[PDB]
Amino acid sequence: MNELEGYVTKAQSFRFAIVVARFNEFVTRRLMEGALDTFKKYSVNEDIDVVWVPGAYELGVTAQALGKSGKYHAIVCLGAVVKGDTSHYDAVVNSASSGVLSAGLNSGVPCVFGVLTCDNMDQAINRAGGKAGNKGAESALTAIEMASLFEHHLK
Amino acid sequence: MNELEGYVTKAQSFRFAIVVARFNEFVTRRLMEGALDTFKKYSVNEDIDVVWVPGAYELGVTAQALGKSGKYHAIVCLGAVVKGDTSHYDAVVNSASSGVLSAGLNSGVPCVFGVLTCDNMDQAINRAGGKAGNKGAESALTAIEMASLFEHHLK
Amino acid sequence: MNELEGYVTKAQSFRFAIVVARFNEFVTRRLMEGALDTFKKYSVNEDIDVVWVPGAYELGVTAQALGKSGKYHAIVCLGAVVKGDTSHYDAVVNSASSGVLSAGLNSGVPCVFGVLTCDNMDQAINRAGGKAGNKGAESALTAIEMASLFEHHLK
Amino acid sequence: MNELEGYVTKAQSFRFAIVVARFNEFVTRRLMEGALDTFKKYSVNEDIDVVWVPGAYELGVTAQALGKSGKYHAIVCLGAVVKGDTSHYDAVVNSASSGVLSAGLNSGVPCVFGVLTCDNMDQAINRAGGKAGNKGAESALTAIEMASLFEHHLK
Amino acid sequence: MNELEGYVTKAQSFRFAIVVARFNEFVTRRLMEGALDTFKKYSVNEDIDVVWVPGAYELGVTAQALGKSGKYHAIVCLGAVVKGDTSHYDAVVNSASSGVLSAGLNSGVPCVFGVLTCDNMDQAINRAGGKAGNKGAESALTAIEMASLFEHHLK
Amino acid sequence: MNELEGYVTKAQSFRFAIVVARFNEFVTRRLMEGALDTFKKYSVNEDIDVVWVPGAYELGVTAQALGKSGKYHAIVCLGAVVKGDTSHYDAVVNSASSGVLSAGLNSGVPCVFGVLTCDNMDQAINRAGGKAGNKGAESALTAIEMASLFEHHLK
Amino acid sequence: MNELEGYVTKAQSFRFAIVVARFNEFVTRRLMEGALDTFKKYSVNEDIDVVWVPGAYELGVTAQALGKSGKYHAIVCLGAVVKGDTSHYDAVVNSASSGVLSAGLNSGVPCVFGVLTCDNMDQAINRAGGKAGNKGAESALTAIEMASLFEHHLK
Ligand SMILES: O=Nc1c(NC[C@H](O)[C@H](O)[C@H](O)CO)[nH]c(=O)[nH]c1=O
Ligand SMILES: O=Nc1c(NC[C@H](O)[C@H](O)[C@H](O)CO)[nH]c(=O)[nH]c1=O
Ligand SMILES: O=Nc1c(NC[C@H](O)[C@H](O)[C@H](O)CO)[nH]c(=O)[nH]c1=O
Ligand SMILES: O=Nc1c(NC[C@H](O)[C@H](O)[C@H](O)CO)[nH]c(=O)[nH]c1=O
Ligand SMILES: O=Nc1c(NC[C@H](O)[C@H](O)[C@H](O)CO)[nH]c(=O)[nH]c1=O
Ligand SMILES: O=Nc1c(NC[C@H](O)[C@H](O)[C@H](O)CO)[nH]c(=O)[nH]c1=O
Ligand SMILES: O=Nc1c(NC[C@H](O)[C@H](O)[C@H](O)CO)[nH]c(=O)[nH]c1=O
Repeated sequence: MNELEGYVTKAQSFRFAIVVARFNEFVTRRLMEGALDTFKKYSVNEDIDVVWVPGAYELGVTAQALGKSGKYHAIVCLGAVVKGDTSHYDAVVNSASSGVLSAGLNSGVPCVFGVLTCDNMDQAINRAGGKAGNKGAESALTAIEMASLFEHHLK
Repeated sequence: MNELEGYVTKAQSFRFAIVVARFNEFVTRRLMEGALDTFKKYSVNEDIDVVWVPGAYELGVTAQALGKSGKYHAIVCLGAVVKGDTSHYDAVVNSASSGVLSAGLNSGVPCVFGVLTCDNMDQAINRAGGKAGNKGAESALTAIEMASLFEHHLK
Repeated sequence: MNELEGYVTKAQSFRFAIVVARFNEFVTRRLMEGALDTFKKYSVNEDIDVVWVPGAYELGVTAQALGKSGKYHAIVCLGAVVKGDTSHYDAVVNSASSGVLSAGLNSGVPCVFGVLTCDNMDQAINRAGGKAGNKGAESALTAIEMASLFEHHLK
Repeated sequence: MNELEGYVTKAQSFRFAIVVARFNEFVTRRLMEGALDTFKKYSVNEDIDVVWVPGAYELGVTAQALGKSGKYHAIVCLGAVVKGDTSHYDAVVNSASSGVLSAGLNSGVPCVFGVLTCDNMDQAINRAGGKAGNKGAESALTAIEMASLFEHHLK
Repeated sequence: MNELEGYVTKAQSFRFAIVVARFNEFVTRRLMEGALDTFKKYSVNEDIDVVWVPGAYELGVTAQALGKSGKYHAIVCLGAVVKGDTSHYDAVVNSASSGVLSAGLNSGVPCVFGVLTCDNMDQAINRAGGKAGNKGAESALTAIEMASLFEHHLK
Repeated sequence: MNELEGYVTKAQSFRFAIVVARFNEFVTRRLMEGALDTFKKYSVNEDIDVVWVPGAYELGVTAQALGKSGKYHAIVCLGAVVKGDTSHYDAVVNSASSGVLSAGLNSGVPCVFGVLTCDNMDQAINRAGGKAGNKGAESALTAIEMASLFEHHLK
Repeated sequence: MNELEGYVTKAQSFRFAIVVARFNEFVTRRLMEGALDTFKKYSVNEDIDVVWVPGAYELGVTAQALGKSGKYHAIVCLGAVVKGDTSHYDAVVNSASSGVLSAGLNSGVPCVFGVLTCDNMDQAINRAGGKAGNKGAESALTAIEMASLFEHHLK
């Protein structure tokens, strides 16, 4: 019993990267803006890199890279894939999810899965600062905590 | 806040490869033609390699190879698997998707998932230059952006 | 058989103007932001003029003017008229459409009809960077192509 | 990116004309009174000309004239055609709309389409200062903005 | 009673231009190919100019231009606008139609309205060389006849 | 644009291996016989190794091995898992699919997924030389093409 | 435009007080524990006073007092009133709400309304650290922000 929890207060010193898919920009832009804001709100400053990728599928390798560059402590990946029609949804969703996972694992760097996978657009709108909160921001906050966790727990 | 976005304008200098499955040729051919056209339309010239594989399943390794050959900056994989009957659809779809993912990750080279996974043929027709746009073309464009992103962001 | 197509690559040298209606701002703002972004994304730079008009009806004359000023090569008109209730929808929609048409014809300058005419707000949201893409951006891109077409084909 | 927007504050110096159809006077009178009031409310003073025409159909030429007289900077046309029975509604509605459009285009002078085209009387009542606001006033305001836009943007 | 009919046999000597919208390319390409083929099939040779415009809306001015260039005897405009969802369909369809009309009238040069306006994609597929024939080809043939008519009837 | 396609004609010189699961032998036997036949039909001769494994699950490692033995150019895996009752179907199906995938990737050797995943026995019967063709044969043909592709494209 | 926002980072220096109603302890306890934790989590330290009152009704005066004591910068009030049966729910709910409001206003000290007013117990459970987050924690965080806001904005 020794609660090794991350610290949300010791931000500023860290370096983060946001990776966002342009798809469903209407939401993602917001999502991102949210994450961004949260960072600053949490005193962090090293002017976080935001990498734009066209689609959620992309998140995987992109994070992969950024992670392996050892330049950041945590990368948060944002995207939104609304269940529009076909299983294509699934396809992407899986790849997206899987990718981010693999990235984090392989890089040994926390990669935050801040991608919406709701059915209809509306639900999404809510996760992007609606009555459902803002995944973007949450993700950022998480990025912080994780990073911090890593340099406090380390082992 | 330093928007590291790819460049669609600085094409020409790059080397790409398209990998297409012959299955559902009626659509794939189109799909490919689209990607191809887009490349040229975007001033790129190194006469892109188009690799034909019989089925979407194949995409995985094929890309895998091309990717590891270090010869291309981005490989776009095209295919179309229409929900014809059985879970076979799923089987393929997953493998297809997973493969392309793995390829991109392992190769560290962007592999574009330009494969249709609609239910009926008609929906597909639409993604192949119908009122739903043209995934082929979109994929190409994406290939570009990703490649470019990699040599601008790099780290 | 001599494919006289426009060029999306030779942007920068051209001068464009966006005309947007404030009505349904929630969408139009986005729409516009999209077109704008696309311009820059396509290396164009002469800091495009954005003209705000209260309603889509206005587009007509406004474009008319800008067009006749011979200052721009293509003007893109953005607006969104959602089928809220009465035939008023039609009224506007027609006038809007007709206006933009007339403008283009009379001015001999491509005036892009980038105005949404969906029924419900939601559909619109989708055309403004949702799973339906972004008409704004599309329109911009088109503006480019058309302008370019005109100085390559000319006759 | 140079937001060329009109100015609602620099009114007074301008000259406007309202053209109203006597038909459905119960509403139009109001409508007009609204536009009028708004003008004064917006410090404008050159005692705006209000031209009465029996029916909305008339708006066309009447505006046409006023516009070509070069005396006004913007003419706002008011009328209300409630879907009472037959396609006559359409007939008028179209002509009305079309007319105002043509006027504006031909005259190069902003002609505001401040004519209601609701189905039932009640809906109209609402657009004439009901819970739906007041088209008349809106129209006036718009007239202002358009005029102003023209002498600030001009080209 | 003096049947002034055009001649489909005296082609070759004439100069034509095809204008096609990229939208719904899947069909338009075909449509065009059809028109093209027909021309050659009808011994015509001056290697017809094919002008690509992104959307049917564009047809108007584009034709307008080509027509006024006095270089061609007849311009055939191809496009296809499938009733996908909203009245947007109408908007476009009208503008498209109207444009081509205006062009022909203003230019005094026959502009063939070879644009499909079916509801579903499938119907279109049929007009593009299906059991419904090929509008593209038909349009070409018509272009010929009209041109010829003009130089035989003239007055 | 340089179509790097495999060759079905240059077979004979290559070495292949078929791996078949005994489960649902009634179909698999056929399936295999089909693949086999096709090979010979395509002039190949090095008397292809056929490896029997009890169940489709097994395919994975088995192929894995054969692949890594570097002895063959392509291994085709055959099996059939009919949706008899429980998710067990899925379990197997996934493992089967995944296995073959992994094999191909890890070995860098094309491993053909020639395993049926239909619901009822009958559908299968059809894929095994019924009105649905013969997956076995198709798979063989594919094995060929892939192998060939690898030594023609290589890089 | 000068965004006067509170600071979540500059906590520690402040003094807060939590007031919780014992009713529905099963939830409130949690609720409180949450708020508490958050405080610490946000580096605050002056060992926050937690005042227990039997029912939500009490919150009013209790806060009233604490607020007027000028000892704390923000008091967060926690409670939960589940719509068990009668309008009694309302009665309490109103008084509770109203009280906290009045307190905040009269004291000029931010009093956070961290009281659940869901219908069934279950919904509550969710707000108390379930998939609905934790109102308690949120309230604390807010307390912080408000306090901070007051000493940064002040006027
Ligand atoms: O398609 N739907 C979506 C999408 N595109 C798929 C993918 O990300 C990619 O761009 C190309 O498929 C191949 O690389 N991307 C999203 O972020 N959300 C979606 O809902
Ligand atoms: O079967 N349907 C499809 C398909 N074939 C499956 C697979 O790609 C492969 O060729 C062999 O199964 C063994 O590897 N490939 C597609 O691209 N789309 C389909 O809709
Ligand atoms: O009224 N609805 C709409 C609207 N106003 C009508 C018109 O554009 C104009 O502003 C004045 O009518 C004078 O003509 N403008 C829109 O862009 N969308 C609508 O949905
Ligand atoms: O008829 N109904 C209407 C009407 N009259 C039609 C028209 O303007 C004209 O007076 C004569 O048709 C011939 O010029 N005018 C309206 O403003 N609203 C109506 O509801
Ligand atoms: O939107 N739907 C369609 C479309 N786009 C509209 C237009 O052609 C144009 O490109 C811009 O609107 C403004 O210039 N064009 C079509 O050929 N079919 C459609 O079904
Ligand atoms: O159970 N049904 C099936 C099956 N058995 C499962 C598996 O292949 C394996 O033999 C053992 O599970 C673990 O090695 N194998 C098939 O080829 N088809 C089936 O339809
Ligand atoms: O009674 N129900 C509730 C309650 N007690 C009522 C009230 O707070 C008070 O204690 C006395 O009524 C009068 O002072 N307090 C709650 O947090 N939830 C309830 O659902």
